[PDB]
Amino acid sequence: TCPFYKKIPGTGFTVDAFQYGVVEGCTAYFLTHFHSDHYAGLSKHFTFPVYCSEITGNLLKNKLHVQEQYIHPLPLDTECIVNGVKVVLLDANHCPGAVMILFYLPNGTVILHTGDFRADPSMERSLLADQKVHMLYLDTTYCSPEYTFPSQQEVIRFAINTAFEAVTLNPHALVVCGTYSIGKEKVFLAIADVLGSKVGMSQEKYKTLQCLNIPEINSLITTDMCSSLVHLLPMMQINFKGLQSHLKKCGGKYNQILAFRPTGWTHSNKFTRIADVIPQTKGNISIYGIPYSEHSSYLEMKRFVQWLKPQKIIPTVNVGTWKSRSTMEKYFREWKLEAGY
Ligand code: NI
Repeated sequence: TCPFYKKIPGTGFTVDAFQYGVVEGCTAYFLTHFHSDHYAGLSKHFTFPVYCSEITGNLLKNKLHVQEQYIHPLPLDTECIVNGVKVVLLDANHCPGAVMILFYLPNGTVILHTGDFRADPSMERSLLADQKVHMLYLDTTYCSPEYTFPSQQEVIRFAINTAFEAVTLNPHALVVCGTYSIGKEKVFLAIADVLGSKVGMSQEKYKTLQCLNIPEINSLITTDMCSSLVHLLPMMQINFKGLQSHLKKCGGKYNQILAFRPTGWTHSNKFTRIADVIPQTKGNISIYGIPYSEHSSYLEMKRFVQWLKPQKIIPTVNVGTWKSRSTMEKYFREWKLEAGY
């Protein structure tokens, strides 16, 4: 059944709740972003109102074929009324089109649902600064102190410097980048920019990127693989067998592959700096796992919550085990006692 952490009290609303059939009492279904664990269940047969960003609504129309009449896109940073309730969508610093949602309940309670987010100090100057938030529905993906990772900027600097050096030493090297969802487009776009290439990809993935309102996108991507020396492949193909096979397909244009897997966290983060990352190599193929995150680190999450000072926190991630739920509740109490709210 629909879990309680997907329901907004005092409303008929649900968030990211499309796989339970008709949720009894739901008048509006919000979708925070276009990732499959969140949209699971939507299709051309859905006939209830879906509220979302403009970019998420482009993907629902073009990739899932949801009918236009049920897609209700809202502008960001704008007070809107939905079924009698004031709401605001805020940028979540996750993937393209991802939002956080502020609900202003008729009784005076204010609720923030973060969706999936990577907390940032810039959020402390949005419309969130303007009133008190009583309840926080929080993306707790990396809510443990072992989860450190570098800034997105540091990781892209590493990637650009590594690719540029490799291709300048060997003009016959191909760069490959893995993907299995939207998000992390900076990785492949920044590498193609330094190399003076467009990124080549499948027709399905090009269609997906043409929904994202990225500026000058027609100048950066292509379905012509032959004209490109940065290829995007399914994350599943980023291994020695898959990459050897791909290299055969390129008809002797290339004699070396340098590949990137933009993982979330990996336990080499506890020991190793970004400066010191090394690849796995077999023959003329090298694979780099780079810690490019679109979720909060522990410290980023802690700073946001100690700034916001909510009265009640409802985790939305890692809620399936008692040991995880108890650990998270212990951190929330520490943060509150340290900061004095
Ligand atoms: Ni997500």
